[PDB]
Amino acid sequence: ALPASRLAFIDAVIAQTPAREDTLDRYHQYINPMMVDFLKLQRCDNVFRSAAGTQLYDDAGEAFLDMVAGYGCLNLGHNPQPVVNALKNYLDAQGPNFIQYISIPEQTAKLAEVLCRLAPGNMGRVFFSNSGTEAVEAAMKIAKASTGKPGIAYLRNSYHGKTLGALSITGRDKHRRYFTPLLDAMVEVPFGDLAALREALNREDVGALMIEPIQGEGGVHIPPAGYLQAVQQLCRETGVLLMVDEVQTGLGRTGKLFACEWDGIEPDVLMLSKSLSGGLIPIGATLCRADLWQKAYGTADRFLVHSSTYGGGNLASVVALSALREILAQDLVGHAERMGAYFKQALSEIAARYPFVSEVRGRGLMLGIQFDQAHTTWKFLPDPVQAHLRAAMDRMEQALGEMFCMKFVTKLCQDHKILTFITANSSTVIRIQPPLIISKAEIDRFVGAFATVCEELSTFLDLE
Amino acid sequence: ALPASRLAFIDAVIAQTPAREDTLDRYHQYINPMMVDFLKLQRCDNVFRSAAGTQLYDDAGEAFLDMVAGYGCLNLGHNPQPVVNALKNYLDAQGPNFIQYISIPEQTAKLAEVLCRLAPGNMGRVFFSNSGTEAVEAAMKIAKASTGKPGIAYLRNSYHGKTLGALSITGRDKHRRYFTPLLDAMVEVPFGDLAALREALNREDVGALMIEPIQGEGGVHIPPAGYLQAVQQLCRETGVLLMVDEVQTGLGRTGKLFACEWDGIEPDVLMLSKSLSGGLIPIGATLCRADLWQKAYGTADRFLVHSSTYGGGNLASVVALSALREILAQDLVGHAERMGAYFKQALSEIAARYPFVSEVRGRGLMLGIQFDWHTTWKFLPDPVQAHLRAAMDRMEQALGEMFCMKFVTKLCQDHKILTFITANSSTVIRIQPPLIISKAEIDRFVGAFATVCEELSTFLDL
Ligand SMILES: *Cc1c(COP(=O)(O)O)cnc(C)c1O
Ligand SMILES: *Cc1c(COP(=O)(O)O)cnc(C)c1O
Ligand SMILES: [Mg+2]
Ligand SMILES: [Mg+2]
Repeated sequence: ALPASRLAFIDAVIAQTPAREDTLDRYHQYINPMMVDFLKLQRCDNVFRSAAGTQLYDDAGEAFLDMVAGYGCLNLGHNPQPVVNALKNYLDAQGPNFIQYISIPEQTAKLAEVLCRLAPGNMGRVFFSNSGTEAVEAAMKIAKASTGKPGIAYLRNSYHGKTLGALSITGRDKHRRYFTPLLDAMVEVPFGDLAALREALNREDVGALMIEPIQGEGGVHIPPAGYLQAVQQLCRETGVLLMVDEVQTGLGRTGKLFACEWDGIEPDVLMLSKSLSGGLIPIGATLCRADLWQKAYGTADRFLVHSSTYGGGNLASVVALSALREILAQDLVGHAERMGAYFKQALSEIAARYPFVSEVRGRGLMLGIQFDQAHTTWKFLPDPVQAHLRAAMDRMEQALGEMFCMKFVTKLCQDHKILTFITANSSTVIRIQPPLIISKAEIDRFVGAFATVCEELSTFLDLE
Repeated sequence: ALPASRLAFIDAVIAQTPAREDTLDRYHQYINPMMVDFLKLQRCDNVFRSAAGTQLYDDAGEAFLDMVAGYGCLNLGHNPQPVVNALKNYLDAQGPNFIQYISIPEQTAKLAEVLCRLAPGNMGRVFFSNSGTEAVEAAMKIAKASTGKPGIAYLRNSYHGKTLGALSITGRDKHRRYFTPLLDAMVEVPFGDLAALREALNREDVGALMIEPIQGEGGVHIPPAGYLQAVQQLCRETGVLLMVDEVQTGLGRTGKLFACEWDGIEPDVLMLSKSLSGGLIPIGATLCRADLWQKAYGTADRFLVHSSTYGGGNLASVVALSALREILAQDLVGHAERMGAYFKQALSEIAARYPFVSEVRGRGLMLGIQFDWHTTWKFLPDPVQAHLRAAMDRMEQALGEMFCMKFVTKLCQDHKILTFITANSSTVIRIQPPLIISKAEIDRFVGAFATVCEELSTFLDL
């Protein structure tokens, strides 16, 4: 009946392989009770015990096919062995890690050289951070410090991260709603609208523009035919920096090492994260022209102005170096294109048999599927009560659209053990974002399950 | 040429085993040439080949003693083997990593329960992020959304990170000046000042206050005798959240598992990072009261509003758990205290022997050391006089920057010891070693510091 010591408590926690229920209890208590209740509600409250390649294994050992791939940080799949080996070996060699501001980091130097030479444009500099949002802040500050102007234009339905800097150029109200006011001088331009973008970019206080090659968390929209290039030229016209967020489209995901390659876009600043981790170690990178970095920070007061405690550690860089390598050795760029074209075709063929399935969009292995579905006593209710009931019912109607889409998510997980999800900005687009190592066998299996699910929901909408 | 394929290029870089001179070049070119040039200057432009414990080693095997410790993320030293083992083992077991938003992560779950058990106050939730600045940023967001008020008070000379949100509450101008304007409704309040504080805390605009238990980049100042406990009760008085950044002071650095302990502070929101990585894997943590989280996020629309791709991955959590375990298992908090007291004393003995060394401050192993033709001019245009005066002065300050820095160079070049100067202040040398430091290592450094102290007195005659 006497209490354990701290250490014994901790020892007993670390060492235990806990029951799934106890893990579910623990999250619920100490992390996010709504998240738990939600997955339980969607009947996808999984506890994964192991992972390899395209598979996640639960606590009973059952396998799941992972089309989320950690929202895009798993291009190489779960636990890729060469990346794993690279990491292990570095540690065995007692390589130094977090020493990048007290000495010159050997491995980070390697990655910087590599990234710049592979990057599009004329990148000469890199700052290393630990995440997407952080890599975005880094670009933001470069824009600010080199131009001296505090403004940045962004496009509606952009997603650039959730730190408040990044949030200020994130074109989606559901994410920004609660944190007003954000930063002044950022400008939302409607998407694909170029005359409007001339207006925004002429503005005295605007130094830069931030775009994504394809908007991801904004429902997988490839820009129109001439847009990105026009944007590029317009930015040259106006003296504005072109800043390209490739945290999501980068590293072979759209069928090119960089999505920029599709339209010959030459950024002034570029942002990488997600899969640069090798799905192992958090990492971000921000590349820019050497001469911009010069205007930003090439002064004795300025050269350490932006810095990061973890950012640029040798370890992460060892990992990334190895991740990149594997993307290249395994022809995953080519696979993404090829398998990507195949998947899209195949899905489209199912989607043009179902009116609720509207469209299949994307490039390489970045895809989304869009759905599209759906007296006196009253006279003498107060107007307030009537207005309130009207509005609820309105908003409910729309939510009924996303509930339909989540119905897909749930059936795939529950009936077919396939993990998919929905994008953060739109809740009406299923993301389809497999690891790039994905097989034809696996693709075809996804195609059939999805046909099964359309075939079932069509019949549920038929008993009405 | 022609040019090499992308693969063979990468493979060549990977395979190469570069000379120290090539790394520098490479870094000069692609990362930060000012930094590289700086280090040549200080004569501390090392490229380290391995590291273990308190030791860093170069191309040739030469040992340096590490008084910087990654700026506080290495309480356990370089490559602590239990932590390295846990990592390797989780990888060998094929543990899933970044699955925290598509499923329920088991290891992360554990870490959150532990941290809540160990945290002071009554912490009931945790959000995992990837760095210090990101955890603050998550503190700021909890504050904004639980209260609905956009403003946060902060203390002058505070340091909370370099992302834009955090920087809006970092009270140091050398860090903000280029990136104005920052976020609105954030009030800087002077440090030590209760009335300035109460004043600010009463604004209708302000929902929270943020503080460090010892200001890190502001010269290692233990706050005055009753201040923190008063702030806590001021925050209660006013219904303003108390938010404590223990990024630097947490995990044994000051001789208590959390520095809050020294003054029985009970935060509403607490931040953690740096040493939580065990020096391996970037990680951040933000803890709050559960009723706070409910207010901020406990709804259908709000429960996923704050999130992170990497944040809350199993791997980092495994590492963090292991490193916690080690701090506890090796009595490292007591060691910091005990070793800390001794180090402080020992440095005190020396500095009373010199007057350019004014003060030695800190608790445990968070320490700092403080330091201390007629007509021609006449007929110069006024602007000219005003520019040469302003410069001449600004140098005045700078001459004392260079004095400290000289001490750093000397420690490095002649004794192979690494130290630095705080990020906000330049006239304070940090002494912030891994908590595994030994009495002997401490003696070696005290001795070195004495040697240098003299050779800058002797040289401070002419
Ligand atoms: C995911 C994402 C980010 C932010 O990444 P985090 O790592 O979550 O910070 C930024 N930009 C884009 C385009 C993204 O997809
Ligand atoms: C270093 C530091 C931060 C920022 O940490 P990063 O991980 O470098 O972002 C925040 N708060 C305090 C008190 C710190 O010392
Ligand atoms: Mg259709
Ligand atoms: Mg003295």
